[PDB]
Amino acid sequence: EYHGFDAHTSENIQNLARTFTHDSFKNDQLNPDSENFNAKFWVKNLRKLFESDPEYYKPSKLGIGYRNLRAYGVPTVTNALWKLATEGFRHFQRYFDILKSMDAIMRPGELTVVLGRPGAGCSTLLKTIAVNTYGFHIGKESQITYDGLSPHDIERHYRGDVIYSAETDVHFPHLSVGDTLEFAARLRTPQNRGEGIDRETYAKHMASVYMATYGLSHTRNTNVGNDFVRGVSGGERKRVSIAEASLSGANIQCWDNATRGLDSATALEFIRALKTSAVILDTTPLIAIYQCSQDAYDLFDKVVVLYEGYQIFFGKATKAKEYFEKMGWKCPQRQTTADFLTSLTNPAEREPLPGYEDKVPRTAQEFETYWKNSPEYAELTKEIDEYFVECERSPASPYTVSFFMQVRYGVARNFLRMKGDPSIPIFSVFGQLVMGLILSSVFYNLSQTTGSFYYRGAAMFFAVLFNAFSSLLEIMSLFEARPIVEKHKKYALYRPSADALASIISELPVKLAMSMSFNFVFYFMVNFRRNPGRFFFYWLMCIWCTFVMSHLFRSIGAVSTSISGAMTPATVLLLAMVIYTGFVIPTPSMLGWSRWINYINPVGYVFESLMVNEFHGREFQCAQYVPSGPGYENISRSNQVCTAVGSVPGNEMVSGTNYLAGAYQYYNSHKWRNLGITIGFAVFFLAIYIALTEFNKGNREIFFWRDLTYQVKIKKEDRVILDHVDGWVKPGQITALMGASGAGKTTLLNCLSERVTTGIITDGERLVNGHALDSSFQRSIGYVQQQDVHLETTTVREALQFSAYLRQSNKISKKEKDDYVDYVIDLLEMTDYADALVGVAGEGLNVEQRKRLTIGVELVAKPKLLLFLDEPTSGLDSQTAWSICKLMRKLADHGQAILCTIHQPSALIMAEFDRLLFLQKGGRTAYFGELGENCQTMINYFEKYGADPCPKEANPAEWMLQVVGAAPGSHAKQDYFEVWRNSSEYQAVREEINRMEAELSKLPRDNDPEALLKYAAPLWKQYLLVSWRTIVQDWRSPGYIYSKIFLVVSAALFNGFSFFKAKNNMQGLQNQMFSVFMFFIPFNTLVQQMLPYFVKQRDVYEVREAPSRTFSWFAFIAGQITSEIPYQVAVGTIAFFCWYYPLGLYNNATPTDSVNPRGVLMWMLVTAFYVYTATMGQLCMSFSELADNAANLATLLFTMCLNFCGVLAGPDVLPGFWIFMYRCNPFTYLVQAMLSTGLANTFVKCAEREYVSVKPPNGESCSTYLDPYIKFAGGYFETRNDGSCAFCQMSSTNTFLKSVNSLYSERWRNFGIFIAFIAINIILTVIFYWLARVP
Ligand SMILES: CCCCC/C=C/C/C=C/C/C=C/C/C=C/CCCC(=O)OC[C@H](COP(=O)(O)O[C@H]1[C@H](O)[C@H](O)[C@H](OP(=O)(O)O)[C@@H](OP(=O)(O)O)[C@@H]1O)OC(=O)CCCCCCCCCCCCCCCCC
Ligand SMILES: OC(Cn1cncn1)(Cn1cncn1)c1ccc(F)cc1F
Repeated sequence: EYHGFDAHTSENIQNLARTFTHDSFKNDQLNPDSENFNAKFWVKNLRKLFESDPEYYKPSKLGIGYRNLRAYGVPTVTNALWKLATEGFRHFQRYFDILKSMDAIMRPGELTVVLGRPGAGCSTLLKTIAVNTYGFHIGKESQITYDGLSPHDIERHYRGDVIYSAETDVHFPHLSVGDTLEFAARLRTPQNRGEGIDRETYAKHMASVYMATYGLSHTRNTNVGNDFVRGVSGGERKRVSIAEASLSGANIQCWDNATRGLDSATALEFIRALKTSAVILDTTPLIAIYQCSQDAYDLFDKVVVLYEGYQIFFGKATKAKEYFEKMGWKCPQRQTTADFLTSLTNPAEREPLPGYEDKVPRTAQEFETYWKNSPEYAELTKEIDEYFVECERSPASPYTVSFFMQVRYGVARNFLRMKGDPSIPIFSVFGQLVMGLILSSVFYNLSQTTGSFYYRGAAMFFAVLFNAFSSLLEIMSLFEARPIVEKHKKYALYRPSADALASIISELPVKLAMSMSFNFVFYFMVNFRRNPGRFFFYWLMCIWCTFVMSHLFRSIGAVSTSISGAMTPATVLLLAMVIYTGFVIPTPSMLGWSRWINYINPVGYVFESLMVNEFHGREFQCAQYVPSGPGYENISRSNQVCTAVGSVPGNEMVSGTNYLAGAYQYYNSHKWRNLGITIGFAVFFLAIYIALTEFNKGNREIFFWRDLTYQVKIKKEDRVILDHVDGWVKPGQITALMGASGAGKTTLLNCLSERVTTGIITDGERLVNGHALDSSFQRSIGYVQQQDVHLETTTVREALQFSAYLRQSNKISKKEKDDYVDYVIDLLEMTDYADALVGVAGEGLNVEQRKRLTIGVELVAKPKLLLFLDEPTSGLDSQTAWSICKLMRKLADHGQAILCTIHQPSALIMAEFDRLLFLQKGGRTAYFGELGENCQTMINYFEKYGADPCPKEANPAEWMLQVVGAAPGSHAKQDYFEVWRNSSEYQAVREEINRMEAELSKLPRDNDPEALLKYAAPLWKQYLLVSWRTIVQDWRSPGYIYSKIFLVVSAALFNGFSFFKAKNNMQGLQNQMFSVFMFFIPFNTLVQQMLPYFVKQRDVYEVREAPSRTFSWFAFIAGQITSEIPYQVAVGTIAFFCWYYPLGLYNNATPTDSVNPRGVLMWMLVTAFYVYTATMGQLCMSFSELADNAANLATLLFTMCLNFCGVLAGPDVLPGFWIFMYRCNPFTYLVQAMLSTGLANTFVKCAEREYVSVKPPNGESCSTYLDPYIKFAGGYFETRNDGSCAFCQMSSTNTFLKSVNSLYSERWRNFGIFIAFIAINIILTVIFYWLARVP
């Protein structure tokens, strides 16, 4: 373990120094070989000497002195708009004091502790000391100095010497401790003149020395880890944070609750590390702690006590107790001094001494007045004034290395991070390769005739898209590494711009690999121009396109906070760019209001360049001459003409240049200009991204058990976890259950309540009044978990009412349930915040309120037998733990039987329990019985069986733990299990259990048939309640429904008004088909938005509501499925109204007088599409754990469905292999139904550019020459007054609809098929969730 720089640590440092000085080999106190060499002096000298000393003033230590310091500071979805308007009006155009006058001085090498109750201003004080005043202001009368410097000097020039870090250890999970510390050592090492010593080896030696100092040498080559990623222990992560902070050159270090959620054995090591840093490296550590042990308190040098923002004492930690006792306060026996000082601000505690009850401060003002009047304050003020006088009498860039060095080190660290977790690049490259192969399969081997003119247009449109979004997932790397970048900026290590540049540079190999793997396959599987130069130009254009898109995505993400948050507004922009690339709406078809968008579209130029490269200067063999068929068997080719935009009469080949000029209006003079435009766009977006990164940042029945033995299978070997345990509980008694780490107290608690998912019971038996456990036991107990798992939107009253309704017997009327909920609220003292939203931990109920709500949720269910509590007091400050203990005592007084597991309690807390069950290592009970007054009886047990007498001022818990040798460094005289087995107290317990079993059995039973039911409420009631709760939670979510509405409305309006009043020419029909195709894009964003709110509900249900048997899994999954339907239906209605009418599709129904039926069918189709989106998202999420994986799988399946939906290529051109994917596609039928409903049964009028000139034979007219063909195939013609006929190949939209395999007579059937698919999804969900999650 860590014992704070013992002799062997000095030996290790001496060996390291010997190795370092021998490596560079190729006074007495600094020679590792010479005797009388002290590691402390070597470590101190390493930082200053053995490196060049810049002429700039750089302090090696800091201390802060200040006087007169004062700091002060100033919903559903319907009302969200009103709240936003009010907030904006407030933005357009009293004082609540936090910290009152304070005076203090902290010198280097002294560890300081800020004591006080929560909300007393300790965190604010430590923020002020660390020049972190953001969010409030300090008074102008306050005199603050840092060894003669100024707060603004520290803020701007000397940033990084003073650091603040409170509760979150932000590290890279997959980076080893050695690498993490080497990075800081390298970045903090000055360069200047490196002659005489290598910088790399010096940094390595410094990192190794600091690892040795903080006892982290054994953690080298081990991943730092995280709460999710496994790595070093939680107590080692804190020491890693300390080592990194001290290695970067921080002198003043402020921590708030950095030890929160740590056991005493590890909090003590944290304080020991802080003390070691203070004494060896002359740092100034300040810590704000709420649960401090006596051993930890013995390490503090100075203490500052805060009472509602008033500093009531500052001085040596060994004199606070005497000062406050002289004030007239009595310290209760067996109370740690830290707890005494903290409780001296609690009216419930803080009992005055006898005779001092009349003259003692009672309010914060009186305490402050006493402190000011005391001689200690006078001495402190004199010392601070002298320090100020001494300081008065006697670097633009806080960073150390140059920008190039910062970029280089960032690139190296990013490469190391990729090496540690190489899953993402490999997955991205393989996905790109596979999806490019699949996409090229449909476009395989495009022919050389004009029949490919469309497909060659589509392929090049989908190549660019594939290159555009290939780097979309890299944005994730921005969000993961953001907190670490902010921390290292606050440490004055490197700038955010340097990290951005390093991130851009590091993924260039990945970008190149993806580009090669996709383009090389695609350009050749899809038959494009085979010229090597053409391929290389295409590759260059794709490379520049992907650079532009990557920079744009990075710019968008630099000002975001979440993937869905960035995708909601960015989806509209990306859809607009995709639409105006130049293929969906060719330039001739673009409207006047939107022709400007194409000018500022970075992808339109790429598409134009690629199309020019492929088509210009190319001749395509004609595939279909318009006059042909049975009536035209032998005619001259002079009369015929090709069916293409640029076709020339009498020509057997069509030139690519004419087709490009006519259809798209692309020209070869723009082939290279577009490259320059794209390069300029890339540079502009890169500059914007860097600028944003730099700037935009910042109970009659009795339950007992006998001989309970419990074993589990570990490494294919049986292990005994519980060894013949026995005991009981009785109404009105609290039975603490304690033991060592390996005592298995938690295992005993879980096994008693039947919450263990493994193991078997061998010898024991659990009884209720002597009767075995029936099926009604699980519903006759309450269980309060350590963690508080509640929905963030439900109110306290609603949270209690849900449980009361779903867990109480049905015969009880709703009024009785509400009355009991009110009674429980009154009992637990929640009337003040009965209607308050639970909210998140940071904003909402505090820890005590959340724990009270957790207890109440179980109480309202009316447990009849027992109330298990899993560590109720753990993870709470002394006062909140005291309050919870008093609440438990009150509950016991009311007739409840309580059995609680207790971990590391204080003497006062332990004195409140009625009975104790103490477990040794291996589940062996050492003591079971009443602990008497002040734990006296328990003390009277061990002392009477050969144990050292308990100290008069020691905590009984710690003493009894160390008597049995459980505590580290403690020696047990003998195993106390055998002592307990034959002690005349085990005999009493056995006799009592036997008497209870023999006697209580005679009592008449209370056999209630409803008790023997798995769930209290019927299935339909559970389903209805769960669905309504989910609907309300979605409605009250802050910005979810509005996000969906905004995304859908914007996308639908843009799509509708891009094709506003679309004309029915030959190109207009294709444009409208691709409009329908693009109507489905918001699928991915909707799924991503919706999944997290399913994650939250699933977590809440499975963690707590599943074992409690509140409702069945079916009522959960069906409720989740039903919750989303109404919102999707409303969204689909809005989208249909925003898209159908702007396109003017109703005009296609006027000729046949079928406006209403077709409109109704289209509305149903759109709403069904949205419902299908929701069902598919839920299906893909059912069997997966993480939401990101479910979203990715849904996107992949949607892409596969869209590829083979019949738009890009019909079944005739699709390879026979993929035909099944064309039939099993839910989207083929949807697209066919939509197209047939919106386009069928109307006329077609060709545009001027689409008419093909036909020269009739000499001595013939247009009609007499073209009528037989018109009878064969549709179309019409016009006379151009020149002798030629302008022919249009299509006269009715039915021809195009048949070309796309869409029929107007099969719309309804198609619709039905789509509905079937929706049904399937739902069914699959209800099955998959059972297979993957239900146990
Ligand atoms: C960290 C960032 C990393 C980014 C990656 C870095 C990338 C840097 C690359 C720098 C390389 C720059 C090369 C520029 C030199 C162009 C010289 C041709 C200029 C020209 O102009 O060549 C026109 C004809 C086609 O022209 P065309 O068929 O469309 O029409 C004309 C005819 O070519 C004809 O020649 C007559 O014109 P000229 O006599 O030439 O003036 C007239 O004929 P007609 O009008 O009567 O038909 C017409 O103008 O190019 C052709 O064939 C094919 C010729 C190769 C096309 C580009 C070269 C390939 C790129 C290099 C490598 C690709 C990426 C590199 C690796 C990627 C990742 C590692
Ligand atoms: O990524 C695609 C293009 N694509 C890639 N392989 C096959 N088609 C598919 N896609 C992704 N989500 C939905 N469809 C795309 C990207 C953006 C876009 F606007 C359309 C579009 F088809």
